[PDB]
Amino acid sequence: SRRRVVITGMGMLSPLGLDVPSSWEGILAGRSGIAPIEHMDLSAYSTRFGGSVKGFNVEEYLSAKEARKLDLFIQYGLAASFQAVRDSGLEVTDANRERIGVSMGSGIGGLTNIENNCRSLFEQGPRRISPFFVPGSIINMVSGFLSIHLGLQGPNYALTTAQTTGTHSIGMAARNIAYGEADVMVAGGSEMAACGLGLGGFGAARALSTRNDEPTRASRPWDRDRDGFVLSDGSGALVLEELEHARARGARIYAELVGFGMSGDAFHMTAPPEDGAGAARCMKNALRDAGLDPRQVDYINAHGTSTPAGDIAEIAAVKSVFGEHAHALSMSSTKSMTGHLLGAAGAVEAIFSVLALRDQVAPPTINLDNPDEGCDLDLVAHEAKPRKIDVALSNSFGFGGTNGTLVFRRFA
Amino acid sequence: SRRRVVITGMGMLSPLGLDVPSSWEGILAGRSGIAPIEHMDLSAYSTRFGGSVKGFNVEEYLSAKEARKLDLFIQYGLAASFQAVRDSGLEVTDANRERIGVSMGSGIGGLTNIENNCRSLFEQGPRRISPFFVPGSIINMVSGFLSIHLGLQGPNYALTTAQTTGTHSIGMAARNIAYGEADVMVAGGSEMAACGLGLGGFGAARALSTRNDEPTRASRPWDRDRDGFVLSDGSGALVLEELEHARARGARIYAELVGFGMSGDAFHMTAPPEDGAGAARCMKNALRDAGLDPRQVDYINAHGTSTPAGDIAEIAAVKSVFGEHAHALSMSSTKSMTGHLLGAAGAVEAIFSVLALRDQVAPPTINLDNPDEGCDLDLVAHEAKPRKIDVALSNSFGFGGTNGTLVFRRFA
Ligand SMILES: COCC(=O)Nc1ccccc1
Ligand SMILES: COCC(=O)Nc1ccccc1
Repeated sequence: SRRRVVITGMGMLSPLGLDVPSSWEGILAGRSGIAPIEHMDLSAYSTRFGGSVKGFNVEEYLSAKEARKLDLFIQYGLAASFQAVRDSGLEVTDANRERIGVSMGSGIGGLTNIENNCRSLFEQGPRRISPFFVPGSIINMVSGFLSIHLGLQGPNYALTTAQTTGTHSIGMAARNIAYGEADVMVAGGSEMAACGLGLGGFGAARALSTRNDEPTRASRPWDRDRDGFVLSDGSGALVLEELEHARARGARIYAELVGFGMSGDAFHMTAPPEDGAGAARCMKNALRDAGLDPRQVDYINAHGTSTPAGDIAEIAAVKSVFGEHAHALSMSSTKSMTGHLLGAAGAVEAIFSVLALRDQVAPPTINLDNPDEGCDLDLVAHEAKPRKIDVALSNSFGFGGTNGTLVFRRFA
Repeated sequence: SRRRVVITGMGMLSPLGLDVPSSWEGILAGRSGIAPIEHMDLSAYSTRFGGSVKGFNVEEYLSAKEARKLDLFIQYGLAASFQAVRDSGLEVTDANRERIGVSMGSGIGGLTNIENNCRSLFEQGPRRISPFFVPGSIINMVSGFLSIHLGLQGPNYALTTAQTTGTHSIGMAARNIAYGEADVMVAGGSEMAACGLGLGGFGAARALSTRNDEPTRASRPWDRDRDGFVLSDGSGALVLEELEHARARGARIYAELVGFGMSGDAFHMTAPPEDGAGAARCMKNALRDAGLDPRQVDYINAHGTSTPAGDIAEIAAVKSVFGEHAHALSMSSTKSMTGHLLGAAGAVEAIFSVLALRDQVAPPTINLDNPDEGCDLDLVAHEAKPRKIDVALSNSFGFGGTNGTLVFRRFA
């Protein structure tokens, strides 16, 4: 047997805003957070735009001294974690601190501060490198720093499963609570890969939209004119909590995390299989974990990256899993608005899945002007769609063919 | 309900050998794998030596054409995983590939790859960045490439918890099996942070021994003259397996994995607390998990990194957990010989811990000439000690106050 897991706190930085309510307001209004990148010369790059976090003030969270030590991806993670802990109302004590852990991940982590330290290293050699360089750059430091600032003494770790990180972090945090290893986890991921190596690195694989003339139109999942994903920055954090623990302290509960699914495609390094066999197993695995028949799913937050091979794989996967129900469920890609936050994607997208339940509204897929061949599902093109949502899936399909699925349900 | 987990295979690259038996011969013979570094110019660096993998032949495992595209940390992880899977004698099939997962972790991952592409970006421009840069450098592609080559469709992920990564990777892989998400997991870690950024970053923090004139005497855990850790390279992989599934196929079983603990110090970003309180909480968690009397523990493979603060803290954690029994058990740091494989440290040390069980011998702590104030336990100074070992415990501690404990016992 098993303990039930509920969402009691949520926090976020996105290209749409500096917290959940402002980001969600963007999602439902079909607003784009995509813009040419400022403060960085991208002249020599085939992509010149993305989702940046706009107007971020780290000193709302940290002294300027402790922020100088930390890559932007750590800052962003800590912001979402702090938002989420505050949102939860949870009081940490000597009595419960050993039962409260953190699992915040990143796809690449401290790329920006690595890039800035290479400069120092080749020009001037090793003596300029900062003392805080290693601890200020490694992925596990969001979990490290948050545990120290808050006195969290419970399972302390970080996933890095590329674009699946946020989904795997939340999912395996849930498992820690379900199986009695913790009563509370702060879980999700953060990403800031908007640096020469990120844009350059993805640019070299021609994985990125090159639609420099219309950055708001670049992210157009399931549309025949899409030409790869948009690179976006930010963070999601949820406070996961055991149900009796949450009820006892009178917490506001958003939704129940009822299921977690993992799988491997075991196919290709970057490209899913045409038929989404992997994503289909992962989804089947998640619904079984939740004890739910596929018919009961109402909303799917797709991966929906706006890559040609990835979007079509997800359609195949859903038709396969849901058969006669695949047209009844609504499925949108919020990346149409936010772009791809990589290891943070599944975190912000689990929050969007939780709010979709709170507000009975399916977020739009904007720019879905001309569906491709076989993209005839309910993809919620252009505008939000109010509707019944008892169960919501969030999907993440990553490099290595690492799949993750979270199943949320209305709580009462 | 919770299923039992055994070790059916192991693999390794270490500074002492290109497999497990060749590494173990060096461990038992009290042999150092620390030497001046050859592959680069370290004259501008405060540390010019480490534990390199010597004579690694990647064409023993992969085509040169694929090897070229992958960072040494991925090559090291795949070689270790390949040895482990071959040693398990497991046959991957359509009947079982869905139940066979992989969790192989790293601290920093493709830092060499990141440094070279950094060199390409600044000296030439973004257009010179490898198309293979991202899939070839990110931490989760040991799990991804392994799954692609062997057809492993099970849970597919990677931890990055700095110097704890290997212990964490293995423990959580055993949770996957314990709770029935998988029947087999390939778990452990790989590290190749021996480049300008790694040696420089850790130098910047003054974390590294500077004993360039006697590199084999540098790593001296608990010795009064220790001046920091020795940076080393390699990989550890184990096949983790549900017990009945092991019995069902007549698998050779090296030992059983009975216990796993985690905790946060919640103390400092890089310094362990002087009393070892977080380490203590972790080992108690692990022992309760294993259903053990602390006095059953015969051998501890210590973190034993050869830093002033970390070493003293381990004694304090062990004396606090084990009381008067702390004097009867043998504790040793094989890092005295291998150096600190960082993210791979827990994986190779989990293997040493298992081989301590098979051969009934505690590996020595070499260079322990003058034990420090309070380091008055059986630290197996100088020479291997053949002795009764029914239970072995492996510790790892990391930046972020992140702790991991693995408990192995003999299986009949
Ligand atoms: C070395 O590659 C650069 C990069 O941005 N990598 C990544 C970032 C997030 C998710 C997956 C991969
Ligand atoms: C920028 O960091 C360089 C590095 O090697 N970091 C690390 C490697 C292994 C474990 C923990 C940290």
